[PDB]
Amino acid sequence: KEKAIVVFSGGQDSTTCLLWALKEFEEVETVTFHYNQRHSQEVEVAKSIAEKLGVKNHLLDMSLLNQLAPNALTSTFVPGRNLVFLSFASILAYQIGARHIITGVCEGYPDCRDEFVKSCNVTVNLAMEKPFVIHTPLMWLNKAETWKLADELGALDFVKNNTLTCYNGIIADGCGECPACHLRSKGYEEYMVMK
Ligand SMILES: [Mg+2]
Ligand SMILES: [Zn+2]
Repeated sequence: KEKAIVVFSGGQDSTTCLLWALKEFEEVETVTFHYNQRHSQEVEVAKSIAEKLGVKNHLLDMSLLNQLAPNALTSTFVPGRNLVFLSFASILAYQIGARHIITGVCEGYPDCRDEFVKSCNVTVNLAMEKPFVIHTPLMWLNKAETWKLADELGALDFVKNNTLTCYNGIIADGCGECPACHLRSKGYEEYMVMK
């Protein structure tokens, strides 16, 4: 029960993490990363969803990161972009006075794997002489288990209706086409059968 910063995006996962963090700590603030798009539906939904439950939100533009993109160095993939996110989130946690850094990451990409988040935690700590603790509450949970959690927090429906998962700005049960939707839906259904 101290101060916590949640890397928030408004998706099923970061939202569940926030709800989670809200019950674990006294103070909880959020951070949303955008690539120069205060107007994006994702950044907006997130700000909405944040309001809905107190918690200050901080926006951060990470478009400078795109300098490292292949095209800019003369493909749009930039490796270890999660290193930077957690790096920044921890610089922020420092200023804002939080010791805890919640994130929805969960092993795919090497910088989403559990050992990387651990090495990263050590690094930020040495970088700033602060006992920072990075929490990855969804690390060993699958989609259906992520719903299961939300539900154990009593926010199943909140999450179901407000978060943005679809790859087309369509809130909740988006297009019902894209991967995201299928994965989110199959997870939901899988959790319902294990009712
Ligand atoms: Mg998310
Ligand atoms: Zn979709």
